Amino acid sequence: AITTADNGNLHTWWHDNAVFNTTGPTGNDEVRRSSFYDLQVAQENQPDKAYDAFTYMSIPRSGKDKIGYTKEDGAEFSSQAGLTMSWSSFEYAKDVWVDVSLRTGQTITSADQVQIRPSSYNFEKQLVDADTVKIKVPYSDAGYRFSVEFEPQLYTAYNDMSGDSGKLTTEAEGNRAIHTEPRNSMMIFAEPKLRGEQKERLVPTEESGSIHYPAEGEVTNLNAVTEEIIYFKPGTYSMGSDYHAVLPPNVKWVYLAPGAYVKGAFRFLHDNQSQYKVTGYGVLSGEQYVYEADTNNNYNHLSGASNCHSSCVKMLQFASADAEQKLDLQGVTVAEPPYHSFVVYGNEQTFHMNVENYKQVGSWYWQTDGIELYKGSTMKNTFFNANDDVLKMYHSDVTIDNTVIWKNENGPVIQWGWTPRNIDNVNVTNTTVIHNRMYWKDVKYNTCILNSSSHWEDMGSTTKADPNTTVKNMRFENITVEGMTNCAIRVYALSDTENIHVKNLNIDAWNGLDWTSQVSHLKRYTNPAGEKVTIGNEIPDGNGLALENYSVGGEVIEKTADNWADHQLGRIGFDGENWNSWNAWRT
Repeated sequence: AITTADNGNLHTWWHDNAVFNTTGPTGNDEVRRSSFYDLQVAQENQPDKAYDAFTYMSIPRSGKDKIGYTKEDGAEFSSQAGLTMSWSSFEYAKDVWVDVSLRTGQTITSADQVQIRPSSYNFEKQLVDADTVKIKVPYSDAGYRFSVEFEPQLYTAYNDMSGDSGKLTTEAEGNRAIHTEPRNSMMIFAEPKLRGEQKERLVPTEESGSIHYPAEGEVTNLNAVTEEIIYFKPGTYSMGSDYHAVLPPNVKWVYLAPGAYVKGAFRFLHDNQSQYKVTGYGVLSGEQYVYEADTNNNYNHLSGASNCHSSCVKMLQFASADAEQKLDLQGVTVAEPPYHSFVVYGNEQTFHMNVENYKQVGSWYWQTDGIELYKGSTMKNTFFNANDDVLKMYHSDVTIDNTVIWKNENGPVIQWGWTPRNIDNVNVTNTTVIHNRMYWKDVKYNTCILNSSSHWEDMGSTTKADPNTTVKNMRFENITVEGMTNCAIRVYALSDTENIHVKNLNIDAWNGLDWTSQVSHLKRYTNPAGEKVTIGNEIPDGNGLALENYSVGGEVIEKTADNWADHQLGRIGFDGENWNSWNAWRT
């Protein structure tokens, strides 16, 4: 018998319309339940009172065939290898014991056969029996988002080395290891219970404004709501494959309660509010939308153009007026996006975001970009699964802390390239890339942990830079990369570039590709007239690219230690002309 919690210290929930389905799209009124894991939670001093918490599951393309296209969409390997991503959310206010049970019939011999990533979370684990581990999750006001990895679920992705770039395969023989991870992943989002002033800010009441409460089922009428707040109670809601909510000017807040599951997407078309909010510990899933679902094409797949950068369905979209505005984006899990997760158009300097306890899961397709934080924004305590640029660092005065990342195949983790940019004062701390499948045999411009990709208009051109733009004063401190990866950093500088600091980029291992495919780059591009951008002087001015405590396999890479070059452990193949614009040293 399912028993959920709803007390002051613990909140869990269920979906009575849950279904097991590993093969195809669920019904409009159904929620996909994990076939592979069951989870229960108890307050640590009440270990006998364990409550069920639902475990959701996303599968590549929702198991759909490609409708309206045959080209690659980026979900080929994940679909063919049978990858899935399960996740369970709950609210807690006090240390808990979480029981995680594997449903497959596979067994484990010890709690050591269940690994937690981030590995820095040295949670106490106890083996209850041969399919169940108990994990002690301490309370933090940030909560914890982490992966639970049963050894029998691990597989290794290999690059078959075919053609120019290779292709991923689960076949080992004669191929190159790329990364080892659970085939059926299991994320736990242990989120802080909201009280006091935080609850008042993040959970609407009837005192917050007029509220529209959608009924469970089809929700295709949201464009004409007249209330200020749309509040989704626990339950399941469906926008369909051919509609997303384009919200009227009165709506300032969308709230997804814990236990709400909304299939759909939201666009705040109007720019008239001083404060926008999208909050709550519910789920917003794009599972019903086709890859590159184009609003110019009746929501069918993109037809008759090069891109749909501004017309394909986004999970969340806002408009920024010249006036100063704020958005609180909190709590929600964005699942199975058909395109980019998040965008703001308008005045990109006057839309200040406060993002926290936000998650993106099931990012199987290419172009499932993570978040772009606009000028003067902060983000903390998040989880991103993405199959494109994960952290789009395109704006000044941006601060990020405590990001757990499950990277897929395509794009880098951190991106600041693609166009010349003017950026100052960026700080990104405590990033853990727990997995990645970055695999390319050829030396691509848009990959590695950190990246300034070449220009989107022509990635092979070296004349697309602008020396009259400057990217400067960006600090990345603590980037923990677990398992194998492909490369550390590739900067194709499209702007003058100054005082970039990467501290404690710690990589467990390189993958099985040739070392030439693992190279890190630092190159100065020109404008069409031939004027080169400049990289600041690092030796001795400290105004170039600083790699402080960059390590591989625990060994710090040092310019003075003979372990830095392209054929050495550090894999650094920076242009010789830029020698005095970088340093690698041990503190």
